[PDB]
Formats: sequence, structure tokens, C-alpha cells
Amino acid sequence: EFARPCIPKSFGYSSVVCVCNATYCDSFDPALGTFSRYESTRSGRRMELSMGPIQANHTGTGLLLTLQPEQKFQKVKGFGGAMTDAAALNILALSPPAQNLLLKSYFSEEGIGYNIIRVPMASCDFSIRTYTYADTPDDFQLHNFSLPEEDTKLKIPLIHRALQLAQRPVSLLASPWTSPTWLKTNGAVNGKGSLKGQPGDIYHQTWARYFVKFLDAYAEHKLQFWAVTAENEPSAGLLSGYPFQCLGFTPEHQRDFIARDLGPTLANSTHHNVRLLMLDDQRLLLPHWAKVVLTDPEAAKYVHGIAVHWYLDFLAPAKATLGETHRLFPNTMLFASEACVGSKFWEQSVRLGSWDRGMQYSHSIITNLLYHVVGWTDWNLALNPEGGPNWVRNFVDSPIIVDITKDTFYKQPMFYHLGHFSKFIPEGSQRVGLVASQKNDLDAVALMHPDGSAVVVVLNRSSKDVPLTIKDPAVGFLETISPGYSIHTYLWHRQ
Ligand SMILES: *[C@@H]1O[C@H](CO)[C@@H](O[C@@H]2O[C@H](CO)[C@@H](O[C@@H]3O[C@H](CO)[C@@H](O)[C@H](O)[C@@H]3O)[C@H](O)[C@H]2NC(C)=O)[C@H](O[C@@H]2O[C@@H](C)[C@@H](O)[C@@H](O)[C@@H]2O)[C@H]1NC(C)=O
Ligand SMILES: CCCCN1C[C@H](O)[C@@H](O)[C@H](O)[C@H]1CO
Repeated sequence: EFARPCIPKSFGYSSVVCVCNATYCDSFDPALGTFSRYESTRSGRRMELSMGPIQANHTGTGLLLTLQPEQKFQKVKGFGGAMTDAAALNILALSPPAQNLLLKSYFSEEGIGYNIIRVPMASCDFSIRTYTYADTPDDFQLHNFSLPEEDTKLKIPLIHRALQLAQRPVSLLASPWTSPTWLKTNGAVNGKGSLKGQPGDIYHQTWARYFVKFLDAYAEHKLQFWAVTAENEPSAGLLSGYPFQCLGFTPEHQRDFIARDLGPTLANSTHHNVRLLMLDDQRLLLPHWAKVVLTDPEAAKYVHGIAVHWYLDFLAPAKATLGETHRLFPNTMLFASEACVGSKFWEQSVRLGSWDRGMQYSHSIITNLLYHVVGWTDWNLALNPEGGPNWVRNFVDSPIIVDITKDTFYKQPMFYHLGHFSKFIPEGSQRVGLVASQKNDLDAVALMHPDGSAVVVVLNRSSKDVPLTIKDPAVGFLETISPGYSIHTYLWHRQ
């Protein structure tokens, strides 16, 4: 519609947030052989558009990044975030006009064109109430399964509004944290405990049927799922005292649950097209978890992909984990399903305007893309200034922070860093080769849109400006510069 600049505000951190309210939010409005550049900087530029010429020749010894359009890697599924109870409550705390600008920021082409929404199956830490959908004890046939108001009045109507705003088809992803407690060895939503008994038994068939019941219930409200994960962070339920909703699975337990219960139960339902993602956990668990599950032909036939979380990335070099998994199982897509900053005990939950947190998002996304990952999903879409609500006070940060007392929301550097990918990398884009002429400190990734046009994202996490050239053998050269602490997305038609 109308380009509207960022209203910047400092809270004493490395960069600014962009301030939006009931009546204002920043928003957005290429001939060959010109390119488009979108730039965001620590100094305060927010996805600003500029253009350049593509030259026929280049001479120099500076950094050159050469597109290898014939070297084809993964297709992109997409980008988005999570509609938790906390996110829904924060969004709905705004006046309806401000709610609409927040939703448009994320889901509109006038915003950043999210096409993924992760939906918890009942309560997680980012809930104010602890509940499942089948809390009546020993209800093995699930006669009393139902969605409560957290879904029917809060999450579902918000998801519908997001879908209405989006011009791209939106894919929903569901993940459970805990089963009903009466299905669990420890009889509690949290702590160390798994499903009682063994895969193939009444407890496991009931838990498998719960997934179908969830999907049935959402489909009654006219929402269809792209995928479900087999459990959020199954490793969590293996840990003594784990503080909030979880459900423990070893990789063998998960393998046999998928083979015997979950896979066949979904396959025999009207939801047989919904994809099943395994793991949904820290990538250090790869490739071991992939080997355990995927080398059993009975489990493998049901698994579409492997979902990863980013929290222990420091213990898990991408080559040894993502790269090795891809090498062994290249037909089982890798998908980043949850990330947030501010979650470590020593970290401040919310740092309004943190450029570092921004760069953390984009560095992870680029690294993921360079190691075959097909999409990347943020955690809570919005939180309050404390990084909540959260029933166990496990507060964290969010690209959007809602200030209820001011009917205001703040878009953080994380929002724009994610936007440098989500806005410009449609579903069906394919990552292609990009080689550097010399060692450098930049993170860079090249992809091709479904129509054959090019997209390159370049992140400079250093304080030093790096002039550089991008070579496309089809079109020519783009002479540019990557300022210290910047992120650029470059777009051009190749035909
Ligand atoms: C919602 O957010 C928008 C953008 O921040 C607010 O509109 C803007 O309000 C500013 C007032 O703080 C306007 O600026 C002033 O300009 C004069 C010169 O013409 C200066 O002398 C002065 O120092 C200010 O800088 C600003 O122009 C305005 N609009 C835009 C599009 O930038 C909005 O504030 C509300 O609306 C405006 C138009 C005024 O009526 C304000 O009094 C009013 O608070 C924010 N909404 C709310 C309710 O906070
Ligand atoms: C190892 C750190 C995991 C971080 N958590 C993952 C879990 O899925 C979410 O429910 C949490 O909110 C998140 C942050 O503590």
C-alpha cells in the first residue's frame, strides 16, 4: 500500500525498535538488468529499498561471490512463527486496529509474508493455564476430547485472520507438549515421564488417536494442517524435574510409536495427507535419531521430515549434524521448527532493540539454508515486555513486543532479520550454489525463485565494511558493499 518509515525508539540497547500503534505501523510499498537491494543496519535502516546496475564486466581483487545456478539444492517450504496461548493473548490485548497492523506486519505482502504458523496442541510453558484436550481420566475412546476457549476464542480466530491477510498459502504445523496425565507413567504434565506401556498398546493407540481428534476439531473450524511433529522436544521428558509440559521419548520409543501407532493412525484417517515430522528437538541429536527412526522401514514410510530446534546449536556444528543427516537421508527434509533468544538462565529475557539478537536469527537462517534446511520457524509471534506470560516464568524474547498500557507494539531487529528471508523467499524457491573468491566474515546464501529470478541474502556480523561483487554468469556483475552490522537482500531478474 503506502511505504511508511520505521518510527525508531531506543531502550538503551545496540539498536532501535520500530514503534507501531492503532493508527501507524511501518510498511512497504525491477527492470533487467538492474537489481533491488533491501538494507537493514544497526544504525537504524529498516529494509530500505535501493537499486543498482548490473555491469557486463568486473575487474578487481576484492571479494567476489559467484552464483552457481546449475548447482541445485533444497526447495524452500517457508518461514513463520508460533501462535501460542501467550502470543494470542498479547496480540488480543491490543485495540483491534493495532491487532490488524501487527497481523499485517507478519502475514501480508505489505509486511514480511510469513507462510508458516506453528500451533501447540493444548498447553505449553507459554500458556497461563495447564490443560490438555482430554483431561477426563481413563477416557481411552476420547469421548470427552474437546478444544477449550484458548483454541476456539483465541488461537483459531487469530489464525483465520492471518490466513485472510496472507496472499501466499499458509501452512500450519501442530506440535504437542504433553499428553493427558492419565496416559503418562508419572501422572503429571511435567517432570520425567513417558507414555505408559509400549508402542502398539492401548495407551499408545489412544495417544495416536488424540492427534486425529485434534485435527478433526480444527477441521471443524475450517483449518487444515500441513504437518504435525511427533512430540515437541521428546528428550525433555527424559530429564528429572523437567519444569513444564513434556512427554519423554527415546529415539527407539519414538521409532516404534511412529511405526505402530502414529503413522498408521494418521494414514488411515481423513488426514492422511498431513505430513509427519520427527525429532522436533536439538540438532545435536542428529544424525543418531535419524538413523534409529529412518532405518526401520516401518517407521520410515510415515516420516516426511526432521524438525530441529536451535537452542544447543553451539554443541552441534551444522556439517556434523544437518550435513551428515542430509548425506545419509537426503529424501527426508530438514526443517527448523523452533527458535527464540533470551531463553538461557543468565540472559535478560527481552532486550528491546538488540541488534545481536537480530544477527543471531539471520546467522542461524543462513547456516540452516546452507545445510539443506527447508524452512525456519520462530517461537512466540508476540510477547509482553517481561517476555511472557508463561506459567513457569520461563520468559524469553520475541520479534514483536506488545505494550498493553500504551496500545503499542515494538518490532525488533529480529523481525527485520527474519523478514530479509521470509519476504523475498517464496515457497518453492530453491537454494543454489554461491562460492566466495576468498575467505571472508560474511554469511551469504543464494536462491532461485520459482520463476527463475535470483535472491541473495548477505549478513555482515563484523564492524568492518566489506565491498564486494556478486557474479551471475547469465546477467553480469553487481558491484556493492556490505556495511558492518548490516543485512542486505538482493533481487534480480535473470531473463
Ligand atoms: C501512533 O504513532 C504515530 C507515529 O509515531 C503518531 O503520529 C505522529 O505523532 C507525532 C506526535 O508525537 C507527530 O509529530 C510532530 O510533528 C510536529 C511538526 O509538525 C513536531 O513539532 C513535533 O515535535 C512532532 O514530531 C507525527 O507527525 C505523527 N504522524 C506521523 C504519521 O508521523 C500517533 O500520534 C498521534 O497522532 C498524531 C497525528 C498527533 O495527533 C498526536 O498528538 C497523536 O498522539 C500515535 N498514536 C498515538 C495515539 O499515540
Ligand atoms: C534447550 C532449551 C529449549 C528451549 N525451550 C524449548 C521448548 O520447546 C519451549 O516450550 C520453551 O519455551 C523453549 C525456551 O525455554
